[PDB]
Amino acid sequence: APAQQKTQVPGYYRMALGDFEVTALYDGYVDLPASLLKGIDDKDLQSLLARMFVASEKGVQTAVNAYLINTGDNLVLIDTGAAQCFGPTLGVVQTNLKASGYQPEQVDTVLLTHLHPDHACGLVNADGSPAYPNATVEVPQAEAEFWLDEATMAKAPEGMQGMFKMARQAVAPYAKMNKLKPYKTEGELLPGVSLVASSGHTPGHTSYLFKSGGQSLLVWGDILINHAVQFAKPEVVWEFDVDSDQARQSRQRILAEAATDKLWVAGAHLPFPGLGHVREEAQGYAWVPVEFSPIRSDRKLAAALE
Amino acid sequence: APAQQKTQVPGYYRMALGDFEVTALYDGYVDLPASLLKGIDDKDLQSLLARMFVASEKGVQTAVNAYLINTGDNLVLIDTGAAQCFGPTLGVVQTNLKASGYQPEQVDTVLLTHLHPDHACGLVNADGSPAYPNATVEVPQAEAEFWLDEATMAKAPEGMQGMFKMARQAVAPYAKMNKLKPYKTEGELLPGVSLVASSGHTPGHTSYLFKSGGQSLLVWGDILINHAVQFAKPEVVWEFDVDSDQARQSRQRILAEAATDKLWVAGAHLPFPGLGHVREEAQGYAWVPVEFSPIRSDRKLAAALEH
Ligand SMILES: [Zn+2]
Ligand SMILES: [Zn+2]
Ligand SMILES: [Zn+2]
Ligand SMILES: [Zn+2]
Repeated sequence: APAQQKTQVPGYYRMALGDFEVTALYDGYVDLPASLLKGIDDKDLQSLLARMFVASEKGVQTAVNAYLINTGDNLVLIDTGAAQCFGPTLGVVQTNLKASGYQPEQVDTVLLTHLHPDHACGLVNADGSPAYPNATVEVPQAEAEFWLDEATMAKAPEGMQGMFKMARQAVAPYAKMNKLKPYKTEGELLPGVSLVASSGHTPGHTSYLFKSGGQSLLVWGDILINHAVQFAKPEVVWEFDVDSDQARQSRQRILAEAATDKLWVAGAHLPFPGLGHVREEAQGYAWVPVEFSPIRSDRKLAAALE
Repeated sequence: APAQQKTQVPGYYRMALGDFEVTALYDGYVDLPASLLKGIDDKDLQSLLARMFVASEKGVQTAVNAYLINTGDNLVLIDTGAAQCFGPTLGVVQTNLKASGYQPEQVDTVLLTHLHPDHACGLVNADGSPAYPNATVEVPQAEAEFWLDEATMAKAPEGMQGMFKMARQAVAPYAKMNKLKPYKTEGELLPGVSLVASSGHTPGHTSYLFKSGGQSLLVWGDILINHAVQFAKPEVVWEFDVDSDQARQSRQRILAEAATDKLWVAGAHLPFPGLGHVREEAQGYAWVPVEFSPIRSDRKLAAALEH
């Protein structure tokens, strides 16, 4: 037989949301120890992982996703992956953006759910230049007043200090060209996009709601880190939630609303493309991923059946 | 904003199975009516579809998948898609095989789960030439004795005879160059592949079990058509099962075995890439799709070195 090709399909996936075009972008993966980075029983944890056929031991392989949304008026990127801040298994968001047929120069707006390295570090090329040189970076103010504050980094423990530095470094090239905007709760950023506060995981963690043609998409950030356990058991928390209790409360609220409104979700650490719906179950919730499809423009003729 | 790109990512997806390289190939989709093709209450049906966020009305959009497995000894393609036999929403298997980095000339074996047009028509190019010119086509004997038999075709319902013609046309160019091989329930065809009989959907319907490095993949064909209802209720039948009773039994058996032995499944009408596992639920079963991942060579090397 001939040589095995090996290479994986590129990490982009296209979906229509009304008139908006969504392109999910894969940053890569990180192996995360199931151990702690948790809040429940070891027997229950392994049982929940096994039923989703998720290997732990060597860690739970976890996706990192970003979302590119073309509304017609704006080309907006929601989160940016990790570049090389978390090692060589990540940082492929910009290459998947290009593979998907876009150019980073076309991005006019970057929305950050929060300033963790796996969301912000992709803002910057390896050589220090801004990855999206024409974009304005919108960061939640609470998120900015936390990670970008000098004393706060100093009164912080060593194992957390690097994340402060990476945040400062991710955002710096945009601050220097006056392209950094910390925003407050008021004023809806772009036509068709509104804010959904979801603090806890970080102090200003924010989810973004896109609406077009009667359809809704919540690009929710890090509401949840492990789909196999935290949908069934939302009470389970993550070691690196800055405030795990508040993060838990945001998740419980967002989970309930998403389930009852039946809106689309785009989740940064849900299996790529990270697009789908939340369904309420007997005890907790379940994740229902999109089924792979070309864009159904022909079906878009619900428009003539009005 | 610039113009929207609109185009979808190519329909191929790579997975490792032991030393084997699996490439799932998308053929496209077909909208199938939820009704008619079923065996339970309308209301219960819509409820099962709705809990998986599947729209019926305008019909259930259904994927058609084929599977390319590089065993090291062989490049074997399991099923081939529909070509243009079912219209322009299908027939993309070969272009996806090319996007995945292979060329159709490299395929030495084509395994067919059954001779339905969405599985066998991809065998022939638009010009009439064989799509896989160097390949031997392996078809289960019971499948050939049914679909390729003239008398059987003659006495068959008007609505079915098109499938008979399509089957014959699909297999014709390979039969001409003596590259058409009907095989019996016995004999193993290639190293690493075993037979799992699963008749019912058609009389010779056959599922293929690939085994490497302690891991197993069942390229199962059409034992199941709608993931949202037939995992949870496998007794629900499909209108085009030639023998629906027998199809139920094969489905029940195959699901039970897949769940207990934790086989990977490659499923022709499951949402692309159609790769994943079957889990036992309180009522019936559930489909657990593979998570998108590059091949973990590091993990595979580590496992081999440790023991
Ligand atoms: Zn985070
Ligand atoms: Zn994150
Ligand atoms: Zn069939
Ligand atoms: Zn079929």
